[PDB]
Amino acid sequence: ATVLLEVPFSARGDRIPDAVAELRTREPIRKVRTITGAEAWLVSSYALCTQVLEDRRFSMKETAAAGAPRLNALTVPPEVVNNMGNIADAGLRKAVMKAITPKAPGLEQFLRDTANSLLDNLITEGAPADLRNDFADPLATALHCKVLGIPQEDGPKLFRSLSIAFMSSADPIPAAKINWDRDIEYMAGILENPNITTGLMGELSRLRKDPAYSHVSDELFATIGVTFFGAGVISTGSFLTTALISLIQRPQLRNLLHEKPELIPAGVEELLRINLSFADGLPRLATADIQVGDVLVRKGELVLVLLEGANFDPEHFPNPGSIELDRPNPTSHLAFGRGQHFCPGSALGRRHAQIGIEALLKKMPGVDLAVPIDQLVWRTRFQRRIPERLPVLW
Ligand code: HEM
Ligand SMILES: Cc1cc(O)ccc1C[C@@H]1NC(=O)[C@H](Cc2ccc(O)cc2)NC1=O
Repeated sequence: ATVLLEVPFSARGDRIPDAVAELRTREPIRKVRTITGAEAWLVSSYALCTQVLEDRRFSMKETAAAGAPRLNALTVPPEVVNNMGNIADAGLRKAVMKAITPKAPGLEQFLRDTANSLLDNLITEGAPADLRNDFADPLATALHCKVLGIPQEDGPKLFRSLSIAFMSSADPIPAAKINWDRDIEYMAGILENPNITTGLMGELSRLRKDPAYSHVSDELFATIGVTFFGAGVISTGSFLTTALISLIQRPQLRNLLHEKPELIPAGVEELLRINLSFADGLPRLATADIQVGDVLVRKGELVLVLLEGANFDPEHFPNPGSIELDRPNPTSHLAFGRGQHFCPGSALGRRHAQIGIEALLKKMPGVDLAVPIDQLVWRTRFQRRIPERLPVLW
């Protein structure tokens, strides 16, 4: 006698389980059990993943409803699941999206300077170096302090909330509320701090005192800062970390991008496509009865959109495990989602990874793992897949 298939399948972020391909072929939508004990529909083909993400009747905000089947416990207030919707309703979407583009004057130069300084420090200390804790994550943190307009020295403390904030837990997490409340208090103080005049928080601080926004809540302004810092830092840091592994595992790609750095954007796009940083499918709750493939999903049921299901689907990306810089459909992957909730930080995430990789390949052309790849320790019960340390030599 066998139990219902459990998700997630593996916390390892360096390879996709052979099981995903068998599942996509045989049952591209099928029932699974989540860590909470709830049942859910796991969707694993490109066609069905796109269908779900483009149909707003599969709702993100409704996943936070009391009594719904859950992928994991909330680590944020329930109203925060609707964060982008609240931003839009407050009239703040254009201003927020403008503040988080990589086009702001000096931002890209700051990123390059920061990456080079981090790498110089590692070279001075000598191999082995930890490219997650001493490169990718500090680069992500520095970037988001700059984007938010907050002091660089405040980055590390905000960062240390994230190993709990992005847990994927069966049960509520007491530490998540402690850190959330503290970080909200911090951002509320930032909005009242007259020295904060640049970046996203500088812009929100101005709009907060503009008569057109006088009824927008101080809670929402603070929440934007906390959530954009957290989502951005965890997403860019984790993506860059696992992209570096994928590059290290491919010496000839590493050498091609070192020799022809103009190919780095196309390389980053393929690294995004094959990336396994999202540890769970994207959750949606059905608000109606909806046919998805051979399954009639019923109102109130949980659907999980498996990004690597779509992104390794050979019907859409032939030879899907191979990084090919000349695909005809290179940005059509789902690494940033699709539809209503498409990632607002997609351009910034691309530039973070492009600049980080360019800098690493220039400073450490001989970069290689300093331990056998099986020795990487993969974080469990987390919303991202990441190795606890990434030891390299060069
Ligand atoms: C490579 C880096 C990144 C990746 C791979 C990534 C991935 C994603 C994905 C897949 C979603 C869709 C989630 C869903 O539909 O359920 C998403 C949404 C989001 N991302 Fe990103 N992201 C990245 C960088 C960033 C950055 C830099 C920020 C902000 C600074 C950010 C903020 C957000 C926010 C706020 C949402 C929710 C948007 C909404 O609900 O409409 N992300 N991200
Ligand atoms: C737990 C948390 C702590 C934070 O500090 C910020 C945001 C999350 C939520 C978590 N993060 C994500 O990257 C995606 C996409 C997403 C949804 C809503 C959102 O506001 C931002 C992003 N979904 C999530 O459920």
